[PDB]
Amino acid sequence: KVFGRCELAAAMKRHGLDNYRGYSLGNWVCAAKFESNFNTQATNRNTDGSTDYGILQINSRWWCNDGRTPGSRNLCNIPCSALLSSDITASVNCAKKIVSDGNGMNAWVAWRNRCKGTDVQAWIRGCRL
Ligand SMILES: [Cl-]
Ligand code: NA
Repeated sequence: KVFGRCELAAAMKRHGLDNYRGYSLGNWVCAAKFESNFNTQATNRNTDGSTDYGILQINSRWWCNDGRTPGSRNLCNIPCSALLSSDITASVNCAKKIVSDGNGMNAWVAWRNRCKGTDVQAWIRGCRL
């Protein structure tokens, strides 16, 4: 599913991400934009052999099981394919664990390089939330 910007903002708000660990909604929308282009089916292979899955590009090195990432963890206790659903519940719940790990949203390289320090409120401008 390719979400609209405001549609995804509404879903992320409903699932409790607005100001989760102090990150406003705009941070999450900005992150999804530059990770996945708001596409739940997005997958990308990392150099280390792991893969990133879904709207927030969650990595099989640590968070999910995709059956092909040796010596990795599954800290969200889910198959990576759950992260490609039209329903973002699994992505959001796993994201909450990630952002709680100690590094906050720096875990998402696209967030650190493209969203951090910017006017992220722009990502939810116009949206009925
Ligand atoms: Cl933090
Ligand atoms: Na894994």
